[PDB]
Amino acid sequence: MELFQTADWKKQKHVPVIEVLRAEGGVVEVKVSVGKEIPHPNTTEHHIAWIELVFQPEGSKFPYVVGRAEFAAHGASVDGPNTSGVYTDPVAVFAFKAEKSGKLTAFSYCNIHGLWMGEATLSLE
Amino acid sequence: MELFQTADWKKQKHVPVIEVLRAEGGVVEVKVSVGKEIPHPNTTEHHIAWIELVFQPEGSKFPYVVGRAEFAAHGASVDGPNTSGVYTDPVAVFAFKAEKSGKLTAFSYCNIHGLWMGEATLSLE
Amino acid sequence: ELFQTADWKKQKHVPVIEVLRAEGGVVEVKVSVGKEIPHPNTTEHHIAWIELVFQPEGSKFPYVVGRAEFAAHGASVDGPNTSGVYTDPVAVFAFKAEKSGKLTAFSYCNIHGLWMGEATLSLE
Amino acid sequence: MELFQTADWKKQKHVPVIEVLRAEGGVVEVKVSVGKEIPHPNTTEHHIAWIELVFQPEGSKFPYVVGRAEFAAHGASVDGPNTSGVYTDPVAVFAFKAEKSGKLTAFSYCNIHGLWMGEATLSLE
Ligand SMILES: [Fe+3]
Ligand SMILES: [Fe+3]
Ligand SMILES: [Fe+3]
Ligand SMILES: [Fe+3]
Repeated sequence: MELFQTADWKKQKHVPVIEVLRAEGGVVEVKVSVGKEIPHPNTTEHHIAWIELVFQPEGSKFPYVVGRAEFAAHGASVDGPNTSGVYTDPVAVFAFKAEKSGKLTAFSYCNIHGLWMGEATLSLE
Repeated sequence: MELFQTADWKKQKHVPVIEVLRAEGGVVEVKVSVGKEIPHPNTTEHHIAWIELVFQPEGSKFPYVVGRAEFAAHGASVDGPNTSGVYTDPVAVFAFKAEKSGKLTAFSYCNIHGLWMGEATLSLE
Repeated sequence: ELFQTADWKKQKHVPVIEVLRAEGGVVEVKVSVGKEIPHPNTTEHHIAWIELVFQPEGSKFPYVVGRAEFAAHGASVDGPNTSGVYTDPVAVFAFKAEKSGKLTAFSYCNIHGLWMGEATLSLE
Repeated sequence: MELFQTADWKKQKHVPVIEVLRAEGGVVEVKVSVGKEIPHPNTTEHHIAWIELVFQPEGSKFPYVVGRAEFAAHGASVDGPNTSGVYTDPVAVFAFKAEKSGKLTAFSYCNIHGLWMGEATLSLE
């Protein structure tokens, strides 16, 4: 009974996609988004709420949470749902220092379609 | 008396700095960071824990939280403080649909130096 | 100012701070929005979070104690207000304090902006 | 494997413990804590950062996040680690409405001992 669903991100729009933008000299930038190939809805009633990034350096006994991004605006206003003109898209950039290569894991949440995860390898050298 | 401290970011390394990077297809990309000009420490004992971004479109009576970024790694491990080699930089990028100009406000928190605020204008026309 | 501190005629948004206990520095604080008169909780209108800050009397800086997010507002694949799961905007923060001082709570309504409440923590 | 470690909370104090305080007239209150019977340390260098509660109603294909509590103070101050006098206990109370019984899952995080989970049944009637 696994809560964190996984799939091919080219076929399933809910999967968080991890992209290593740079990993030069211990300086790391990692972009994570939901709906890269197929866009996910972002309305007052249906949206991605957050992405969390976890990094486990090779040989490390435990993983470390790198950070978490909340996407809080989804068009709600006093004029009703989907009227504010403000919608936060589910994409986040995490910049961090690291001394070793390791494993990246991302988790994301859709308010109606449950929890999701994805993985990538971080190579420094 | 205010909880939220403000200052010249050229002199003070705590003020969150707001940078509007791009605006295409109805989406705006806003980078927020602490320590852009003068790096704030990131140790187990002393670090920026999060940044939160708020946007109030012109003509809107209320502001909207766009999002929040937590910076969760600060070097802690079973081997002691500042030993994990993983340190999350206090920088975030928020992408959000916006249709109007208005005011951006960013809040940030240092675990020992209290709460901070920065402001900028989003100009769409 | 972004942080509103006074309620309207019919709608209460100001976070209410209650010190449940405080013996020997072992402290429990309940923060709520709309405990007497409920604030709406729908997909379209809800309190999203409460954050509690504490500044001990001698401290130059305040500390965040904690933050509670209220994440369920009834949305499901069957549509809004069909999940039957709705998180009330109430939190209990338990913490150690060695000194008296000032409590500040912040909260956010997704359509009614940002709010601030204040109370004193007295240990003796 | 899985990033979320589990165990008998009586033997492993990292495991989040779910206590259903009430579950009567649609009205549910649930206490979740780490270190219920055996306290987990709370120091600047080593502490529980957050707990997240998840609920999946019987017959619901997807789980829902009920809420998330962050425990942000760990004694840090301008005078050094473990000097502030302010430490947030990793205990949270989630009050929520439910229409059906189901499965509660809690997630928690220790800054040095990785990610943890616990489970409990919610019976309404
Ligand atoms: Fe979805
Ligand atoms: Fe600082
Ligand atoms: Fe409201
Ligand atoms: Fe631990």
